[PDB]
Parts: sequence; structure tokens; C-alpha cells
Amino acid sequence: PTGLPTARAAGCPFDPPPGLAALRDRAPLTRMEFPNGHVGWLATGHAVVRAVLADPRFSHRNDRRHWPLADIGFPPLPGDMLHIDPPDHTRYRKLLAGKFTMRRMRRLTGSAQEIVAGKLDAMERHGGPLDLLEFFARPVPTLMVCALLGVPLQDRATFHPPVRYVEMTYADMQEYFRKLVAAKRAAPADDLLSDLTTSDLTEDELVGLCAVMMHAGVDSTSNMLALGTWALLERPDQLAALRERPDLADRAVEELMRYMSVVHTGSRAALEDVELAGEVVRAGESVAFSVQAANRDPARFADPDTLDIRRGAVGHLGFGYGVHQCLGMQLARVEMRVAFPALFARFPALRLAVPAGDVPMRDDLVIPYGVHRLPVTW
Ligand code: HEM
Repeated sequence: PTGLPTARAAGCPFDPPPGLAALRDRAPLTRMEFPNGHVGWLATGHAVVRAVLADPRFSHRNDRRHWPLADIGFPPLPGDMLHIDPPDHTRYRKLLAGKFTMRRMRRLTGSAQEIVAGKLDAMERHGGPLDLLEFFARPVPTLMVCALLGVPLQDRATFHPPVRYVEMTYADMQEYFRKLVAAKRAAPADDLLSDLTTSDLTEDELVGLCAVMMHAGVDSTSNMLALGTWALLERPDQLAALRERPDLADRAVEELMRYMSVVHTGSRAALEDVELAGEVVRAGESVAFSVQAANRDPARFADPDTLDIRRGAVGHLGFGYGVHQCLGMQLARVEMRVAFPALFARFPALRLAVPAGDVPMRDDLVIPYGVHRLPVTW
């Protein structure tokens, strides 16, 4: 019956569409008509979203689910583990999870510090005003994925717009990574891609995984760096707390993840009848889920609509949950824990360079949410 509430409020860039809260607080699982007319369900409560995301009976194949944000489904491509179901998905997870632990990703902390440092240096040389996305929020996570995969230093510039060029397609990236995989097979190094050349993945699977990673590790991270910097610079009291207690970086990253919920909406399809929140979701029905509503659920978080880095903690669903929990979440944490405090240590008076209403927001249906540019000065 209901449609998905998607309209953001004009003075409130960080908060969810107003209609979600009253829906969630009344019926955290409810019937929903999708943009294409499919009648499925909408999960907005934190517990019900977790139950959807943890249950392997829920498919993420694009030829099984209906998309909740557009009125529009093909089988998954090699390497696109987010849209592959068990048991193939389980093969990717068993191979990759142990390579993506915090203990392994913390070994890239120095790389993250130096990537961050280099982009801060180029910002100061240019001077304000400038676009934080072009100078910092997009190149930092791009160079981080390049470091993770061991992309040659002299090739990395092909993967992001020049800081002041052809934007690579998926096919362009597959061609590049086919060559790089062959090179690492012949001459291994201490990096993830070299390590994976000894696995059972086919060339097509490994090349697809790399091309996916260059988007999966970049788009959301970039928009988190932009939105999180904007939110922090409006809260000088929280910046003071982070300056005085730099150990608060870890909590601040979790609280920003919860508050921003940039991967705001998704869906899954039932592979068989599933009891969910007192209802039977029948085989073939899609359940849309709202990460952003779940991350503001008062059933789960005190004062959910207040941003307070001092109480930041794991438990939010900003990296997903369960079957397809974000593989890169520990790397994302390492890079954001470096980046947010470093930006304000170098530019303590960082602030917007335009009226807040002039910041160009992404359209309400785009995922991830974020901004197209973030003009800043200092
Ligand atoms: C702050 C930055 C990031 C956010 C907000 C984010 C968010 C997410 C979310 C919400 C999902 C699950 C989507 C769903 O359930 O439909 C996911 C999956 C995934 N992410 Fe991330 N991610 C980020 C960074 C990264 C990075 C840095 C990498 C790689 C280096 C990465 C790789 C992946 C992969 C491979 C999956 C699929 C995992 C699976 O299917 O088992 N992510 N991410």
C-alpha cells in the first residue's frame, strides 16, 4: 500500500526523509508498492532490517529482487559478490574475510596517513576555496584501494579525476586488471591482489572483483568523508572533544556512519517463504530495507537524531549486516579514522566556502547519498 518516503527536508541535509520515522515507529515491517508496481514489503526498524540482512533465505540477485528506488534484472557478473547468493557467495566470503580483518587492514594505516598527508599538502598549496571532493574525499579512498590491491604507483592516476582524463568504464577496468593480474602472477608482491593470484578464483572472477572494488571502496567512502567533514565543522564543540581526546576518532567514525547512512536503502527477495516480524513474506516477494531509518530507530539508539561522537559505537547498519556485511568495512574505518582528525588538525578553521543551501546534494534516489561538490575554505 504505502510507497517508500524519499523526500529529504530542505534545511536538514543529514537527516532521513521525514515520513520514515512515523512509519517505522508504527509498523517496522509494512506492505509497500515498489516503483515498478511490485507489491512487496518495507523494513524500517533496526531489528527487522537486521533479520533481513542476516538471513540467507533472502537473495540479493538482481534477477530476483525488485529495486526500491527506480521504476525498472540480470544475473550477477563474475566477481560481484554483493549480488551473488550462497553457495557461490560463501566461497568468496571464506576466501576473502580473513584477508580483510582489522589486524590486516591496520597494516595499511601508514599508507592511509601518507595518502591523506599528500592530499592535505596539495590543498594548502592551492589555497581556499576549493572542492573537498576533487581534492580529498574522492582521491583518498581511490588511492587506498590502489594500495590495497598493489596497483603500480604510476598507474593510479587513471582511476580518479585530476586534482586541478577519461573516466574508466567497468570494461576499461577489467582490461587493466587482466594485465595487472598477469604481472602479479609473474612477480608477486606483499599485497591483496598478488595473494589472490594463488586462489581458486578464475581470471574473470578476480578481474571482476578488482573492478568492483574500485567503485565499492570509493563511492560510499568519498561521500562519508564529504558529509562527515561538513557535519563536524558545524559542531565545533565536537571538534574540540576530538582535538582534546584524539582517541575519540574511532567512536566519531562509527557515529558518523550511523548518522549519515549513505547506503540508505536496498532490497532482497525471499527465496522461500520466510516468517519476518510476525508476517509471512512469500517466496518471490521483495523486502525493501531502510538502513537510514534503522540507524535512527529509538528502539535501538538513545536520542537517535542527535549526532554525538562521544557515544559513537558499533551496532549501526551503515556497513550492512549479516550475509553481505561490507567486506571493506575495516579498511574504511582505518582510512576514516586517519582522515577526519587530520583534516581538522591541518585546517582547524575549515568551513564551507558557500551558503549551505548552495551545496549541490545528490538527488533523493541516488545511492549512496552525498554531495556532488563541497566547496570549503580555511
Ligand atoms: C564508508 C565506506 C563504506 C560504506 C558506507 C560501505 C557500505 C557497504 C554496505 C551497506 C554494504 C552492504 C549492502 C547491502 O547489504 O545491500 C557493503 C558491501 C560491500 N562493500 Fe562496502 N562500504 C564502504 C567501504 C568499502 C570499502 C573500502 C570496500 C573495499 C575495499 C568495500 C567493499 C564491499 C564489498 C566487497 C561488499 C559486498 C560484501 C558481500 O557481498 O559479502 N566497501 N558496503
